[PDB]
Amino acid sequence: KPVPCGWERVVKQRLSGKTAGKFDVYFISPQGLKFRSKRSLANYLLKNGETFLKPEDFNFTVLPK
DNA sequence: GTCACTACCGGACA
DNA sequence: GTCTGGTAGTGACT
Repeated sequence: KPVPCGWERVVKQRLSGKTAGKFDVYFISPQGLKFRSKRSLANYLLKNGETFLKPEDFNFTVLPK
């Protein structure tokens, strides 16, 4: 839940230059897409935030041999 | 206006 | 992938 299923969140802290100490946070989607901002992720979620399930996504069988 | 702070995004790197 | 700086937006205010 806190990080949506299959997504990854990265937090990093800058160590040098004028912005030393500032944090950067970005997310990686289940497909490997990297979002460095809430704006860009929000825009993407408009059309691509839905996930769907089919019966074929669930394997009810045990293989032989 | 300044100031402090947040947020987005491009680009340098070899 | 790693790493940040420039720009812009918000809002309180001696």
